[PDB]
Amino acid sequence: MNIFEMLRIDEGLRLKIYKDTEGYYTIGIGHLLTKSPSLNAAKSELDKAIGRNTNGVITKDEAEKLFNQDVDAAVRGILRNAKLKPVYDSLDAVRRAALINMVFQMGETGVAGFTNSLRMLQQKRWDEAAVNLAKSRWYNQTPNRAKRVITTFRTGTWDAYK
Ligand SMILES: [Cl-]
Ligand SMILES: [Cl-]
Repeated sequence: MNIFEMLRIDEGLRLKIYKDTEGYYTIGIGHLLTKSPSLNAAKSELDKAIGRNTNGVITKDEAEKLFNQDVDAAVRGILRNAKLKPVYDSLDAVRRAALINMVFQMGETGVAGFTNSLRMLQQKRWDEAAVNLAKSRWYNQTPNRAKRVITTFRTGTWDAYK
């Protein structure tokens, strides 16, 4: 298992514009297009992202290409973030995947807001961090995905995904 396969399980793949769990216009492998309510503002962003007139539909390749950029951006955002970097550096390879996952879903800013959990992860207090992470809108809104991520942090294995 690796970050790509992990995120592909959590986000799925859709080749036509869809709405995410929060109601936003998305496409491919969890690629957020816009927070705007307009399907037209969504199609525009999409065409801008792909470099062609897409009429709201893309190919598998196009999806995977967006996905590669997004994982890359996720990692680079963590490494450029003063709050995130130290956490990431302190973690083992599996747990690093767990943090990238959170970043991919919620953005650097949001994750960076989990101050207390971050401090617990850095200290390697797994059980305590898992408990703190669960007290969040995140866990309440997407409980199955949150539990999988949380279990990855607690355990340091890919069990939740196997
Ligand atoms: Cl983009
Ligand atoms: Cl969920």
